[PDB]
Amino acid sequence: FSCNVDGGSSIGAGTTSVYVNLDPVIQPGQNLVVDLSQHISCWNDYGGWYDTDHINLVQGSAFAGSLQSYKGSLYWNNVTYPFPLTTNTNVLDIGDKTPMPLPLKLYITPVGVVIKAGEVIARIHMYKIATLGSGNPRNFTWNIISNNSVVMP
Ligand SMILES: CC(=O)N[C@H]1[C@H](Oc2ccccc2-c2cccc(C(=O)O)c2)O[C@H](CO)[C@H](O)[C@@H]1O
Repeated sequence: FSCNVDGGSSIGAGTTSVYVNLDPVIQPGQNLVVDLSQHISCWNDYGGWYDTDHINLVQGSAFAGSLQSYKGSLYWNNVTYPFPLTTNTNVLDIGDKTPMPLPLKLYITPVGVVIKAGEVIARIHMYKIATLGSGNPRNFTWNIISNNSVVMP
């Protein structure tokens, strides 16, 4: 099982930065939408649904400290959860070689410069396990980072 960000190099595990464009100006209590399907894609390294991969997002995934007061929601594979995640999400199953954009969207409600360019706004923990043998479990963390400043007069 592997993933990439913006069509980049393969990722087997670990923490990866995910840069996203945010609305440069928002008024309280305006809502920000972050479509991560436009950045993160994953695939089965064998294909043919031989050793199918099973992916879910993990309890504890949340906004990044400085934004710990923010309210939000996390859409994942046909279900919309409250964010930060208080439970593990449903399982998405991957068995094709062709990259699958993650069906993943983050809805943010903030509670001058609100968010800094280069600032981690959220950390999404993703868990993988396959079908054959032990399934070779692996952990991914997607550090969502803003490409631009977000202000709020
Ligand atoms: C061990 C291991 O991950 N098995 C995976 C297997 O991983 C690979 C298969 C072929 C080439 C490379 C990898 C690969 C990718 C990333 C990390 C590692 C690693 O060493 O941990 C291996 O892929 C299968 C279907 O995708 C299952 O996920 C199975 O559990």
